[PDB]
Amino acid sequence: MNIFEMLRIDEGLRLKIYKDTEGYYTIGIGHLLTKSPSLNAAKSELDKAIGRNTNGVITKDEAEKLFNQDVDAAVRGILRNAKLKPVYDSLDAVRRAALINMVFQMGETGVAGFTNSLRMMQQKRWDELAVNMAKSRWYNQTPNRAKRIITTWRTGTWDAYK
Ligand SMILES: [Cl-]
Ligand SMILES: [Cl-]
Repeated sequence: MNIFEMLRIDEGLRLKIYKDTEGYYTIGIGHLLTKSPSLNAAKSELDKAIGRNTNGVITKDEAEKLFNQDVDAAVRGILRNAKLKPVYDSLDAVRRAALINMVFQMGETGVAGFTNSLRMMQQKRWDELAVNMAKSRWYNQTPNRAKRIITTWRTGTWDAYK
């Protein structure tokens, strides 16, 4: 298992524009197009992202290209973030994937805000962390995914994904 396989499981793959769990226009493997309410606006973002007139549909290869770019941006994002980098550097390989996943989903800014959690991550207080992370809108809105991530943090294995 690796970061790509892990996010592919969490996000799924869709070739037509769709609304995420928060109602925003998305496509491919969890690629957010826009927060805006307008489909046309979303179709314009999509064309711009892909570089052609898509008509709201892309190919698997295009979805994977967006995914590659997205994962790379998440990692680089983490590494450039003052609050995130030190956390990431302190972790083992599986947990680094968990952090990447979270950042992919909620953005650098969202994760960087789990202040108390970040501290526990660094102190490697796994059990405390799992409890603290569950007290969040994030966990209440997408509990199954959050449980998978939390177990990952708690155990340091890919068991939740197997
Ligand atoms: Cl893009
Ligand atoms: Cl869920």
